[PDB]
Amino acid sequence: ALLFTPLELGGLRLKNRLAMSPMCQYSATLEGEVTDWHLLHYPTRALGGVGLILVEATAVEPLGRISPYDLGIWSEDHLPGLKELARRIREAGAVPGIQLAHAGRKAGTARPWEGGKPLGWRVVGPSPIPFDEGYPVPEPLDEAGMERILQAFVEGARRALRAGFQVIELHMAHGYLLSSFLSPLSNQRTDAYGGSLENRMRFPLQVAQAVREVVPRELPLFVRVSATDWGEGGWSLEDTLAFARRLKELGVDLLDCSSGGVVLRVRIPLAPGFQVPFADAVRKRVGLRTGAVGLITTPEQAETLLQAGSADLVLLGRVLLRDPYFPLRAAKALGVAPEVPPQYQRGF
Amino acid sequence: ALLFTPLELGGLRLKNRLAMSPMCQYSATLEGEVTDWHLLHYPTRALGGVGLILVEATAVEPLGRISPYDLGIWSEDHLPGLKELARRIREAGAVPGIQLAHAGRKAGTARPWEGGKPLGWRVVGPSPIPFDEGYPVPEPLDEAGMERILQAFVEGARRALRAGFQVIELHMAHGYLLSSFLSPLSNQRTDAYGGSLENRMRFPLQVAQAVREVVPRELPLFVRVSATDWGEGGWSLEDTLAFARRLKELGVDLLDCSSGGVVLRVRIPLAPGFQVPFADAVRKRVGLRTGAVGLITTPEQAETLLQAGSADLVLLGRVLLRDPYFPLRAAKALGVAPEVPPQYQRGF
Ligand SMILES: Cc1cc2nc3c(=O)[nH]c(=O)nc-3n(C[C@H](O)[C@H](O)[C@H](O)COP(=O)(O)O)c2cc1C
Ligand SMILES: Cc1cc2nc3c(=O)[nH]c(=O)nc-3n(C[C@H](O)[C@H](O)[C@H](O)COP(=O)(O)O)c2cc1C
Ligand SMILES: O=Cc1ccc(O)cc1
Ligand SMILES: O=Cc1ccc(O)cc1
Repeated sequence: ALLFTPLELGGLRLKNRLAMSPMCQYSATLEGEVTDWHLLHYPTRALGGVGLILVEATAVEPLGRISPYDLGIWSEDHLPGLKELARRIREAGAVPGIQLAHAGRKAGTARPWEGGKPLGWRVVGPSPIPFDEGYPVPEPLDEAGMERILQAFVEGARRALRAGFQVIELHMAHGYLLSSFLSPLSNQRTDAYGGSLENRMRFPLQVAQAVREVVPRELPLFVRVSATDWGEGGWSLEDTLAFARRLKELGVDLLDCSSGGVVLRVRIPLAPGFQVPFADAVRKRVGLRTGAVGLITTPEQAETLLQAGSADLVLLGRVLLRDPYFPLRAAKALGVAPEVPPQYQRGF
Repeated sequence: ALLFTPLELGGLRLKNRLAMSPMCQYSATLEGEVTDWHLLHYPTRALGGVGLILVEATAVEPLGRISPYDLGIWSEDHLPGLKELARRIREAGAVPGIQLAHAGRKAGTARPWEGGKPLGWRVVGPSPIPFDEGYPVPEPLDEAGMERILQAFVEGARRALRAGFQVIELHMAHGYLLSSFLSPLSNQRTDAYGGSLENRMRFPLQVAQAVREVVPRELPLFVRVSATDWGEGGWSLEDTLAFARRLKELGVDLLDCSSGGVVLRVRIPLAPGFQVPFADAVRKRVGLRTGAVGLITTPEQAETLLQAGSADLVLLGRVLLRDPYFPLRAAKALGVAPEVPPQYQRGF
């Protein structure tokens, strides 16, 4: 089974092709600290059998947070907690990765279960266009503000490596900051950072290159993207192919192919594996390795898309929230001897 | 659905009828201390939705351990650990229970995944018959040793309450000490503690009375029994009914109905629900509350044995090792809304 054949990326080898997708837990302290919630939540899935865990979106500056309880990585005082987190993940069998994030014009909303309303922070973005009815109007970054954010990703990456994380993902998807620079739905700038495809890719590619610089080649660098925003006149799969080419030229290791999030009022044809065609096109047409994500819930489904050459890595989100030992069941269903803790062998 | 209706036990409410059955982890320190393993293993199932967790067999004296790495409760220094386990379990949503134990003539074996061989301890028993070939001949207890063992159970019961457990279960099943006193297969005593059914019940019922005395009446005392030994001439269902009657008279609140274990070479008719008939017989003929356990893996199975009045409580073992969030899924299966952690809401 390809699902449980090791994968080479950078200079490391994942034990299998299943990854835990980044998933915001809104359970950090107001200072962005790791809490007991993360220390239970993540190593459970590591024991569960994924080769890699990508820790949820972690804000590279305070105003880059989604909620006031996001993980943050903007301070060296985040190190002890992040270190302990990576350590407990590796102890339970998985490679610890982390997604570095900046929430752009969508910064500052309550936790989903606290209503999730905007908190009205002073949020930044490409253009002064609110995300939707009732969001604050983003402040448009100038070149100085972009350099400061770019430097926060760089130090965030340095900090993640020092914490012992081995895979870094840059969040350039879902209408957060770097996503919103790519899409012409959110980015209507008339300077050298909007209009043309190159102008819109500029800042995101600068971040990728600046982070590639401080992440040694043996350590894989992912970039997650919305391969389409699903809007008319929006960012399309073809734009994604152009972007992947540039990323591949910068030495980026894998493109984690998501979609949507840039604006709210589009129709998104949800179905199992609906974003798989995006991982498949990039992979086959650009030669950049891809991660597939979106309604992947079945071992046979994961296997099949790998057998098809659609992706190199299968990322799982919601199924690992409800079924955190999924990957041990998966192995068994694909005729593979699952990696069970000896304490649990009588159960499998 | 009855599976998800509260169960009232004296002063105590279990929010549902699912309980995690006791399952030795063999992952304590040599001194019987709770470790990081228990702190991860147990709260996981608690978040998984179960109303009661019974912590694995916890030896009341060192010689009463199965392995060198069982939990123990023979010392005041066991309390910080035990107290933190219960606390984490409670915090994740379950009532914390604990199984108090003495391995008796099956005491002192290596961890299963290290060959499970006898270790040469001075194990005790009602009579000098070794468990099986390879196994030591136990020392028959005298009146001094029975009284010491009794007081260990009482003080273990007191310590457990101090650590914040609310359900106490006395392990009198599976060929361990109290169970071996019941069965004439292993109890061939010729004093007031062997021979007749009255004599064999004698030490076990002393232990129960004595523990009953120190557990506040608002808190449930459980006893687990092998309802048969599957052995010719052995302890039968009939015997269990007699014993059950006596326990009910004592103020025992529930019989947790297991079977077998007394000797190695017996034919046990394994099947889904195979021990359900014993929980059913005791409940309906004795009027004593029961817990069903044994190859229960399905929500519809769990609901049904309850609808039939077969048991009051459903205990899950192995299915919770490989599927820790079974109870959340069992809810949706039975048309009830899962009690999901809000971090997990979008996954359900
Ligand atoms: C509660 C929740 C939190 C999420 N947090 C993030 C985030 O941290 N970063 C990100 O790129 N995607 C995030 N996502 C998207 C998932 O990582 C995943 O791409 C998406 O849910 C589709 O995959 P799935 O169907 O397996 O869940 C989140 C989704 C959910 C359900
Ligand atoms: C690894 C393991 C450890 C167990 N430890 C105990 C023990 O602590 N005390 C006990 O009474 N039963 C113990 N059991 C038996 C279970 O608690 C349960 O009664 C039995 O496995 C049948 O239930 P199940 O089919 O749901 O697993 C253990 C079983 C296993 C698999
Ligand atoms: O919690 C929802 C969420 C979705 C996508 C993200 O990138 C981050 C958060
Ligand atoms: O480890 C297996 C085990 C089974 C039943 C018990 O009662 C105790 C331990």
